[PDB]
Amino acid sequence: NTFEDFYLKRELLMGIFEAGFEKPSPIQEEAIPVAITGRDILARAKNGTGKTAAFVIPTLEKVKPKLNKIQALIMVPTRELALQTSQVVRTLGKHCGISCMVTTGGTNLRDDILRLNETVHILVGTPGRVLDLASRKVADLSDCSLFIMDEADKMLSRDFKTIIEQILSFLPPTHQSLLFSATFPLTVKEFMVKHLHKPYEINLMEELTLKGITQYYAFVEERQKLHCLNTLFSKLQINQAIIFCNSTNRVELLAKKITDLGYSCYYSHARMKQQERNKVFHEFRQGKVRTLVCSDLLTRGIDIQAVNVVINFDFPKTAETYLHRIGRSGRFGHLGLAINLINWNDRFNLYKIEQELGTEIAAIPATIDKSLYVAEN
Repeated sequence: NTFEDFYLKRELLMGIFEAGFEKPSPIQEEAIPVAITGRDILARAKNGTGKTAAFVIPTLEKVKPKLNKIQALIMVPTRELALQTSQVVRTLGKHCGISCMVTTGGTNLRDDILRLNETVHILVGTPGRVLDLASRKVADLSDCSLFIMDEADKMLSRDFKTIIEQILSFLPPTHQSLLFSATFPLTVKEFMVKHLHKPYEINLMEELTLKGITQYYAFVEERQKLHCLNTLFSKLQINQAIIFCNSTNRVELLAKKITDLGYSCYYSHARMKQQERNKVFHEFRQGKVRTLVCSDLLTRGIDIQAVNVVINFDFPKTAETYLHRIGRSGRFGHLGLAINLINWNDRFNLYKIEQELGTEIAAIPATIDKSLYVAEN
C-alpha cells in the first residue's frame, strides 16, 4: 500500500515521502518492479496518472552516485516536459546525491556545453539538442545503460525518428529502454519492434472490449437521476460499483448525496492532486468502500476485479469515452452490468454510440438476472 513496499534505497524513500508521495498510481505500481528487473518497457500512458515518477523512481534507484558518467538519458519532445521531468528527478532524488541536467532547443548551446564539464548522472533533453551534444562528443553516453522516452510518438514521427535512431548509436549496445507513449501509430510500432528486447507491455491493447458486459439504459430526467440510482442500488446485488459523472463538480455533489443516504463511497476526479487519486484507488481496490464516484479512471478501463456494476450517471458524448468507461483490457471471461442514465438530450448520442461500437444498450427490465453480473467471485 506504500512506496516503502518496493524495497528502495533509504535516501530515495526519504525524497518520496518528503515530496508528499505515499501510494503509487497504477502505472507506477506496475512499471516500477518491472524496471527494477531490468526489462524493457513499452507503456500506453495518459496524463494525470503519474507516469513521470513511474520511470524517474527506477532511474534514481539504478543510478550509482559514485560513477561520474551519464547513466540515464530521458528523451522528451518539448522543453516544458523536460522541466517537468527534471523537477520530479530533483524532488524525488533530493537526498540521492545524483545530478540532473536539462538540454533543449530554445536555449544557449554554449551554456549546455560548459555544464557538461561537470558531473551529470541523468540527462534529460530533446532530440535535436541531445544528438547535437552527442555528435560534438560533449555528452559522453558510453555508460548510459538506461534509455527513456516520454511521449515517444511525438519523437518517432518521420521528422524525428531518424534523430532518435542516431542517438541510440551512441549508447552502449546493451541498454534498457523504457518507452511511454499515448498513441502507437505505424512508425512507433516499427521502432519498438526494432529497438526493444522482449518488452513488458502496459495497456497496449488499442481497443477495449465490451464482451460480457450487459448494457442497459434507464430513461430519466435530471431530477430523477439520484432516485433512479438509489432504487437500483437497493435492488442490485453489488459487490463494488463505479459511477461516472460528466464533471468534477457533479462527482463531488453526487458523492455527498449518496454518502448522506448512507452509502459507503469515495470520489476521485481530475482536479484532485495525483497523490490523492492514488490513495482512493488503493483503498477502493482494498474494498474499504463499496462505491467509487468519478469523472474518469487512473487505469485504462476498470481493472478492479470486484466491480460488477458500472453506472453512467451522466451519459458520455462520444463512443471513445463510453468504451473507456465501460470496456476493459483483460479478464475476458468477466461478467458485469453497465447501466446508462439517459435524459432526452442524450437520445442521439445513445443511438450513435450503439452504432459506432456495434453494441446493444437495451431498455432496463423491471428485474435484472443475477447470472449476468453476480459470480462466485
